[PDB]
Amino acid sequence: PRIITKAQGVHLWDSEGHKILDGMAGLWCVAVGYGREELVQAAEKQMRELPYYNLFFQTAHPPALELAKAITDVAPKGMTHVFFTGSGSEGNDTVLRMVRHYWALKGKPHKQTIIGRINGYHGSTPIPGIVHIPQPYWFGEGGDMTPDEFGVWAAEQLEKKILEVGEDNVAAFIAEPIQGAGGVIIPPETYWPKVKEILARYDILFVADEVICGFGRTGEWFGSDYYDLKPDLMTIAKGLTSGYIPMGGVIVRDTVAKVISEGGDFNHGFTYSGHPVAAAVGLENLRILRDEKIVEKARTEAAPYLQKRLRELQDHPLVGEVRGLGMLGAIELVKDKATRSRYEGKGVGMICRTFCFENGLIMRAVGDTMIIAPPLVISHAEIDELVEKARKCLDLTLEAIQ
Amino acid sequence: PRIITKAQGVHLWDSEGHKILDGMAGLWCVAVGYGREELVQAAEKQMRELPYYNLFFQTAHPPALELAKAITDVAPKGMTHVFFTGSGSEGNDTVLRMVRHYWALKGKPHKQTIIGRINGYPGIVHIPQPYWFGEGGDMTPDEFGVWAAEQLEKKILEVGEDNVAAFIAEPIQGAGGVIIPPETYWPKVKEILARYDILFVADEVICGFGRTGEWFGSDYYDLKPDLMTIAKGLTSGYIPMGGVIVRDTVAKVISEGGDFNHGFTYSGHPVAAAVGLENLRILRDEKIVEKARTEAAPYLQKRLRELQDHPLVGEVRGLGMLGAIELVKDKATRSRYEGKGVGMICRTFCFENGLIMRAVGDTMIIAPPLVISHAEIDELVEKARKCLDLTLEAIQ
Repeated sequence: PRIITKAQGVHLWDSEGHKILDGMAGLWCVAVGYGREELVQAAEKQMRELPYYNLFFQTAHPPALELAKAITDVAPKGMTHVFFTGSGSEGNDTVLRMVRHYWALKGKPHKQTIIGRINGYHGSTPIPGIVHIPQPYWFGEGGDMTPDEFGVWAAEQLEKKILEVGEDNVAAFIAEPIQGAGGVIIPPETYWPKVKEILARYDILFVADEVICGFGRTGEWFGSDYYDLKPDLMTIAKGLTSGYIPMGGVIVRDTVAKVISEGGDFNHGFTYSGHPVAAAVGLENLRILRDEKIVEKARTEAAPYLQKRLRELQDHPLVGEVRGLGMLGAIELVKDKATRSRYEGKGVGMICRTFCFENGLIMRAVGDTMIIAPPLVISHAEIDELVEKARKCLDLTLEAIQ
Repeated sequence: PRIITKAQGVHLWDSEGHKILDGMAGLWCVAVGYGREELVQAAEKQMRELPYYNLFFQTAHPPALELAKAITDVAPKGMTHVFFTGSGSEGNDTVLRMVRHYWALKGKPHKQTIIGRINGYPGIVHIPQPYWFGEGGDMTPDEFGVWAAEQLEKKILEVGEDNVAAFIAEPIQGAGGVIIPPETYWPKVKEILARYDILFVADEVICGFGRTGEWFGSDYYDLKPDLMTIAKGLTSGYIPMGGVIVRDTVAKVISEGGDFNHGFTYSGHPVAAAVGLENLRILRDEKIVEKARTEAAPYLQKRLRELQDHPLVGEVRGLGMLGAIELVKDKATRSRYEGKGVGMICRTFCFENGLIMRAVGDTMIIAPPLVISHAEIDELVEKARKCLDLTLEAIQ
C-alpha cells in the first residue's frame, strides 16, 4: 500500500522515499505544480479576514471581481463576463441553461438541441435534445484517409447535423478544443478552420469547453486562443486555481451577457460571483501564471522540448504514434504500426499504466492511449525524467506481452 | 457597501472600528462563527501536503473518506452514503438525477415528476407551503397544517403515483423567511408518504449541521428521508462544498444492480473535506450542536419573543437557532404595510446599527452562528428593538 507524504513541483514522494513524477498535473489541474506557498497564503488570508459574504458588507479588494477582471484580460477578445461555479461540471450544466435561456429571451424557444461530439458529450441526464457528430480522432476512426481530409469530413458532419436537426431547433454546438479525457484527441489541421467556416453561416451559439485546455495547457491561455476560435461561452475550472481549491465558471461573450441581463436579469443573479476564498486563490494562481511568465515559458521553452523529446518514443516497437501540442501529449500502443491495430482485448494501456505506477511516473491510460498533461512548470531535467521512465515502461509493457 | 476588516465569533468590524453582529451566520452557513483558526489550518495543511487527487496514490488518511464517515455518523440511521459536490445547488441537481436514475433501474422510468412546495425547489409540480402566518387566513395553525399536508396526497394522485419520482422539501424553508410548519404538518406528510411508492428528499442545505438544534431538520421533525442535500454549514462556509447523503437501500440501487453513476469523481475536493472534517470534529467534540440545543437555543427563543410587545411585530416564531419576526400594520388581521417595503427599512436600520438580520419581504429572520453566547443574544434582541423602534418611527 503506497502512501504519499510530500509533493513538490512535478514530484510526489511515497513513504518509501520513492520519487514520482506526476505527468497528469494532479488531474489536469495542478498548473503551477505542487507546494506553491503563495496560494496557501492567499487562501489563509481570506479565510480569516472574511471567509464568505459579499454585497452590503465586503472586503477592501473583493477577490471575486479582481479574479474575473483577471480572467477577462487573458480571455479571447469579446469575453467580458465571468459567472463562477463550485466546479467545472457545474460550469457545463450552467452553460446548458444559459444557451437555452439565451435563445428564449431572443424569442426563439424552439432553439434547444445541443450538438456534441462522440466522446465529449458530458452528463445531462441520448437525451431528446443532445445530438452527437463524430469525433476528429484520425488515429482510430479515420481509417486510411489523410489527416487533413478526415478532418474536413468530421467538420462537415457538423453542417449536415445542423441542417438535419434544423437551424431553428439548434441552440448550440459545444466542444473541447482538444478532447483530452477521451485520450487527447488532437484534431487534424483542417478541422477547426472548417468548423469556424460552418459556424459562421448558422445562427447557433458556440461553447468551448476549456475545462482542460484552459490556463496554459495548450501553450496559449486557452485552446480557443490556440485554434483561434471565437466562442460565445467558455467553461473553465481546474487550472483556474491549479486545483488547490474547488472552483469553476463560465466566461461569456459581451453580446450574450447583455442578453441574459437586459430583457431578464431574473436568472442573472447579479454575479454573486463565487466563494471569496476560492477566488483569492484563483487570483494569485493567475497572477503567478502571467507575472512569472509560466504560460509564456510553457509555450516557448517547456512545450517545444517536451514535444520533441516525447516523439523520440516513436522508435519503440509498441508505439503506433506520438502526438501532442503545448503541454499535451499522447502515445498510441499498437500491435502493428502499419494498420494501427490494437492488442484486441489484452488491455495493454492498463499494463503500461501499471508499470508507470511501479516506476514513479503518472501517465493516464485511455484504453490503449497513454496521455500526459504535466504541470506547466516542468523543467528540461524533468522532461528527461519523464520520457526516460516512459521508455522503461514501454519496454516493460512489451516484454510483459510475451 | 461598508468595508469589513476583520471577523470573529459572531462579530464583524468595519474600517471605522464599529462592531457588527452577523445574525445570519454569513449566509446561513458560518456555524462555528468566524476566525476559527483550526479550519484555516486544516485547509492550509492539505493544500501543501496534497491539494488534489492523482490517479495512483493518496495520503495516509484521505479527508474525503474521514469526512463522509463523520457525516454518516451524525446522519439519520440508514443514511450510509455521501456523494460530495462543489456546492449546495449542485447537490440539488445531483439528487434530481439520482431519484430519476434510481427509478429507471427499478424498471419504472415513467417515475420522473418531482413534487416541490411553493417557495422552495410537467417535470416539477408544486403544492402550497405551510406558511400559516401569511397563507392560512383564519384557520388554526394545526388544521391549516393538516390541509397543507393533505395537498401533497391530492397532487400525488392527480399526477399519478407511476409518474411521481419524489417529494422534496426543506424541513423548514430557510430562504423564504423561516417558514416553520404547524405541529401537525410533518406527522401528516409522513403518514401520506408511507402510503405511496415515492422517494423523499430532505433539503438540509440550511437545516443541516445544527441549525435546528439537532444535527438535521430530519432529526428534529423525525423524518425518514431517502436522500438529503447538504452544503454551507458542512464547512461553516469557510470553503465551498456540498453533497448528498443517501439511504442505504437507494445507494445499493444506484451502485450495483445498476453500476453507472458513482465512479467518476464525486469524492470531493481534499482541501474542502479537510476543512469540513475539522468543522464537524469541532461541532461534535466541543458540543456546539448540543449546546445550541440545550443552552443557546432556549434563551435565544425566549429573548427574541420579548419583541412581540413591539407595535410593529405581528409574531415572533422560531426553533433551534432559527427565528423570525413578522412586521405588520395590524396584528389582529396580520395585514402588512402594503407596498411600503418595510423589511427594507428595517434591514437598513439593522445595517446602520451593527446587526445583520435578513429581510424576506416583511419577515425579518435570523440564523446566527451556533456558538452565539447569552451576552451576544442580549446584543441581538437589544439592537433588534432599537431598529424596530427606528423602523416604526420612520413609517411616520
